[PDB]
Amino acid sequence: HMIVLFVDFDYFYAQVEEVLNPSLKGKPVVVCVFSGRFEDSGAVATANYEARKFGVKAGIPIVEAKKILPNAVYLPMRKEVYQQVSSRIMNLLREYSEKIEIASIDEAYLDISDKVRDYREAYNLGLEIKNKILEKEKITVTVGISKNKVFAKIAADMAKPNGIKVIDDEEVKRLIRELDIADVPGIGNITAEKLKKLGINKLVDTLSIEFDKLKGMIGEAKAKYLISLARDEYNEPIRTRVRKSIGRIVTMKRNSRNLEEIKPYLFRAIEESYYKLDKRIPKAIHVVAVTEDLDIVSRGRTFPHGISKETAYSESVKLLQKILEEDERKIRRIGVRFSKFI
DNA sequence: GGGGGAAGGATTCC
DNA sequence: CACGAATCCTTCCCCC
Ligand SMILES: Nc1nc2c(ncn2[C@H]2C[C@H](O)[C@@H](COP(=O)(O)OP(=O)(O)OP(=O)(O)O)O2)c(=O)[nH]1
Ligand SMILES: [Ca+2]
Ligand SMILES: [Ca+2]
Ligand SMILES: [Ca+2]
Ligand SMILES: [Ca+2]
Repeated sequence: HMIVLFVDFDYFYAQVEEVLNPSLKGKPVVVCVFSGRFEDSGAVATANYEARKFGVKAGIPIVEAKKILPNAVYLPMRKEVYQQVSSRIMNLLREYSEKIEIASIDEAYLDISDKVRDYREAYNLGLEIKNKILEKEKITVTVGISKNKVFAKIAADMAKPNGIKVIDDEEVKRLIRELDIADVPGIGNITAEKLKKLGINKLVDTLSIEFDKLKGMIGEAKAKYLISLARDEYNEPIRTRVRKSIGRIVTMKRNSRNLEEIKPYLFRAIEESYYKLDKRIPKAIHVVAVTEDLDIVSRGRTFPHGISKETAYSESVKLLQKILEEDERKIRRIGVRFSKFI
């Protein structure tokens, strides 16, 4: 069958910051996203393991991080930089297999089925790849290897950080019955709970439930997905993913429902969005708002043609107005998203 | 009954 | 509650 090798870069953003300023190694490093509402308002994008040991991780408020680690190194997120480093590493991987799926800024899958035979050679190829990336970009990564993408990923999670692991056909059979359903990619907290209310704590448990009831609880796609995995039949092909949308969203100094007060933020979002679009022309635009109670509302429109900067501006305000008149809540974050590229 | 789209929301965290 | 992008779901709507 198919042999998949998954690469996931270790504590990536923070590690890139270490590569660019080596003295940082050994010290707790936290990459922050400062919202500008107040001094250290915002959240953590990621932290290195020195910092994670004490509970400082992605998603917690920067303020909470500083209470725990007042003397750690706090850096503003520099996405562009991390993206360029990522691209280079992806190019190196692209040399080990043409069948590659760049799943995100820091992970990719390679179909090495006709590149090696048996897991042994696969394992050796993983070490070659780890060594090559460490040598070329001084970045440590974790390799996951199995028969399909979901398990290759799971193997990497199990080997984090700077590890490599193979989950052979026998171990998969074991995991299908031993693994906590919540540790399965695609199963967030909302799905974990529904599956719990169904008596489904492991993958195998999805086989002892009437499909119709499963489908009714979590949806058909997710249901067929889990059953497929449980039947040891999951086998999605590794394929090139293409960017389908580009957008920007900013946090406003203060929460507001005032149009003239919100426009500047919206227009700044549009400007960045367009620059990032580069030479892409979208036919669809969506105005996205995050309300005072962290809920997310959006309004959009598809055009029978490409959207120009002027159009985007004009339309953005109409969609923003539609949002204000339709949701009595104050707006905290405002932005845009362009999709359906020509 | 059913295709095809579009819109807005749900969920994931890749 | 203290920060970008993909996929899937429900609800409409138009119409063969
Ligand atoms: N802004 C923001 N960025 C995130 C968040 N989560 C992840 N990222 C970014 C920065 C992370 O370094 C990068 C890769 O995510 P990972 O889940 O693989 O974590 P990282 O690679 O940081 O740690 P790891 O060694 O894989 O456990 O994506 C988040 O919650 N907010
Ligand atoms: Ca990673
Ligand atoms: Ca990752
Ligand atoms: Ca989970
Ligand atoms: Ca994550």
